[PDB]
Amino acid sequence: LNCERVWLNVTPATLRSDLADYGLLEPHALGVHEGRIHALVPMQDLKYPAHWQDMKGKLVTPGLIDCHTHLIFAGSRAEEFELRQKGVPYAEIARKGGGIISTVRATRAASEDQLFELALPRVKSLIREGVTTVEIKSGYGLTLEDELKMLRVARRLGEALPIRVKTTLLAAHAVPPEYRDDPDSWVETICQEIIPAAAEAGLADAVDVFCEHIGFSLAQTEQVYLAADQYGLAVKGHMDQLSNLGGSTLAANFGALSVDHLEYLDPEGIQALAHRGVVATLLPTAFYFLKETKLPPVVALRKAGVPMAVSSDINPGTAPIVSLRMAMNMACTLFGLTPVEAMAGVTRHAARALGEQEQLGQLRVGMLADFLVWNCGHPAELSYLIGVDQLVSRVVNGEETLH
Ligand SMILES: [Fe+3]
Repeated sequence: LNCERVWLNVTPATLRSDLADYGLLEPHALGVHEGRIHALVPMQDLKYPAHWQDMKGKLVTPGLIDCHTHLIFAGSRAEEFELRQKGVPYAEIARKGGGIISTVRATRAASEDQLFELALPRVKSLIREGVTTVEIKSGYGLTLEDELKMLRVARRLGEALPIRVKTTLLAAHAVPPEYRDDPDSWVETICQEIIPAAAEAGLADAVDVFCEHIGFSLAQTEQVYLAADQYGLAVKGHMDQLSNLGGSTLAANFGALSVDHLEYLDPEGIQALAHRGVVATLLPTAFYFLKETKLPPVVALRKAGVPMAVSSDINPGTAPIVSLRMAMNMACTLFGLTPVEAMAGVTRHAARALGEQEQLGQLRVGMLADFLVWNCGHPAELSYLIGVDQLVSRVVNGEETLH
């Protein structure tokens, strides 16, 4: 079996695009070579070495992927939240510094080393849940130096821990205080300085925008995308979360990897996404914490065949929950997804959302060897039972990482 590492007797939920549901197969032997799945052979065709690990029929799935997080940040909005729960009017909270700006001030003030130290434990929670690839965004700096410093912390995390990290420049998350009366000059700084400096330093894998009434207009959004294109950077966007400005269609035209939130996505946007092969990313935890009532158009997205990814949206003000599995559970409960859709949402579709559809998310020969051996019987459990370590083996790039 011409490869150096082999797992015997694994029951694979391949999650192959061409196989129904979970793509579950009879017991197999999984061999890896040079960080890639080198062979998948039915145990019945075999009858070890000795360093060949026998999983004794335990379930194996591709590593989990959560394609939309803001897990890098400093400060705490817990007290602000408490003031709100107590009845203190939002206006009062705001004038004293509450809101996203609060996170921005804390993050700007925090040193690169501090942000790294603050992010370590957050990533560790995802790791033990089975997350092998995580996407992390900037957007809490709102200055060239602070945006790039966040991207660097993200790069550091990937080097320091056994996990793949995709970085996303999200400088247009909000208009910084210094540009309050000049929203349009902030856009130019992004296009002519921040994106360029980020690209030159190889710090951004993609560019993202918060297209919203309390964010950036469709026009301002188009500006960024144009700049990202010039430096050969992939794009994506935060859209239709609170309102529909037509951002989803625009993103689709630019060949956006994906569009996130989608609470207010319309029929035309859906057609666009389906045609351009854009991934629709559902962020149920944010929907929950914000007590939103307008549900994303899941039914229409399904009818149109638009793949839906599921992610945690870990962030200080909107989704303070560091768990991808909780998000899967909420996608099912709040959005009506099936456990199988949720699973595909954190593997196959999440991979595509990050432009890694050819390298991750499925147990196919030739793709990266990122998989997990669980102690639970069926993959449906991954969306059901939450908060319990259940990994027996976590392999990234062909290597055991659990120890
Ligand atoms: Fe987000």
